[PDB]
Amino acid sequence: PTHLSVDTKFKTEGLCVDIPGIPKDMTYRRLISMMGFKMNYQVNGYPNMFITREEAIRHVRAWIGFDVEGCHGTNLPLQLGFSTGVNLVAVPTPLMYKGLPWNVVRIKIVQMLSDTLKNLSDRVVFVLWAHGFELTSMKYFVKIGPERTCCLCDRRATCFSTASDTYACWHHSIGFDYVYNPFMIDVQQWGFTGNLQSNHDLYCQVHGNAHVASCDAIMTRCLAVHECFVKRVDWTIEYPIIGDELKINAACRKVQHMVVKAALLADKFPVLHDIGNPKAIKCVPQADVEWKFYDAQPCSDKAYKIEELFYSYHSDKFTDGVCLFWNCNVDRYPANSIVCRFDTRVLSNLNLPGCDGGSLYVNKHAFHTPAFDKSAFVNLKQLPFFYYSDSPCESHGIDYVPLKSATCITRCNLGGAVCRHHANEYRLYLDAYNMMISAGFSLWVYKQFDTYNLWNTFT
Ligand SMILES: CN(C)c1ccc(CNn2cnnc2)cc1
Ligand SMILES: [Zn+2]
Ligand SMILES: [Zn+2]
Ligand SMILES: [Zn+2]
Repeated sequence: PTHLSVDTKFKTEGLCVDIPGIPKDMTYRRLISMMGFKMNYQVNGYPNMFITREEAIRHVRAWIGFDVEGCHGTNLPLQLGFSTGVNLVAVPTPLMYKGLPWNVVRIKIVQMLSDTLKNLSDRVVFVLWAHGFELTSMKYFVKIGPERTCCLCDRRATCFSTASDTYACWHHSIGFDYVYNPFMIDVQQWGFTGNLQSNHDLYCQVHGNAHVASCDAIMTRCLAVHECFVKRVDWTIEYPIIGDELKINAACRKVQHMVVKAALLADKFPVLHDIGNPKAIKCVPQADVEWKFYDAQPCSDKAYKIEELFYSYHSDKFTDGVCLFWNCNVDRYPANSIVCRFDTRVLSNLNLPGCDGGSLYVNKHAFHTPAFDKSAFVNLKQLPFFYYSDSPCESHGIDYVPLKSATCITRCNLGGAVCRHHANEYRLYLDAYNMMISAGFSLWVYKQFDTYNLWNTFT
């Protein structure tokens, strides 16, 4: 049991307003045939256009919400809406395009999907709240057949061109007119009462209903993300490497060690309360401090309330020493904190739009993160960049230009001239730091933090 059986039943009640008289008894096999597609008894990697919820979750980067609204059914124009915010009008003869025939609409669909997905996924998954017109419009821009490879590379084929009779992936599809072997899932099969807007609005106030197809496409994908990543969580699902995952993760570990080590040296806290991941390890193993751990899994719905994490009777005195919240999202951080908080607004191939202002951050595992909120940090300040090292000044073992920097906190810089080793380490640390920041992470610290206190740790 890996793929969705074509003989599985499909509930058709949501389809009967656009398609009156539709049989109540229906399989995916008969639905696909009714959509104008012929599977021809083929064992060539594409057993069904539709996929399971488990397969959709594994391919969350490929999700594109899709909706079709009747403008006036082969006689009338159709408004095609996508979760990218695009609306196209197809004439049978928040971006809103005027009515055009299918032969040009399909070229725009291929360009839009290719630009959106080339750096995210090897496929497209159309996320539907199926009412009928969207299923019957697929024959006008989709072609199916055996699984194929790109004509210019080793990636799987996602597009087809009638002009050249060739196949291409999302990276090599310029000028292609058909979406090839797309996947789809109908959210209405999951068991819901009431319409799309009433189910979506139970969990999200950020997406409105301006009565255009793209608004429904956006709400559909949002509801699907809430169901699969907010109310249900699975950290055992692995996602492929598509960008700077390894560098970002290594940079995060370097920055955490640096910041925590310097905070402990500068203010000499007798105790550190490490709140977050139940699998956390001491990020500064040689620090003198009393290290105490408190378990909290990553919150995927609303940020934790500091009153619930800390109160209801542990050192109990979280006010003693310092609190470390490394990706532990809370409503309001205490004044004595060191914080790393992911900024959900960041634009990247790792960060996908999420539910109710939140974002789905996908880096090895998928983490739905509650919306970034500047008021969470009212008791803290932004942590400034700095590099600290007490390691000996010795090169060992890439040409040089001497480093001059007020933020290189080393014995050599205190003594007037940065050594080659600390200049190389400073530049590598600045690169790791910039990588973590640009990935979306933000760093905050207690207001008394001052790197001027680190210079006397060299005596
Ligand atoms: C912030 N913008 C412009 C952005 C980011 C990611 C994606 C891809 N994932 N998606 C979301 N909704 N449909 C597809 C699309 C747009
Ligand atoms: Zn290719
Ligand atoms: Zn929403
Ligand atoms: Zn040095």
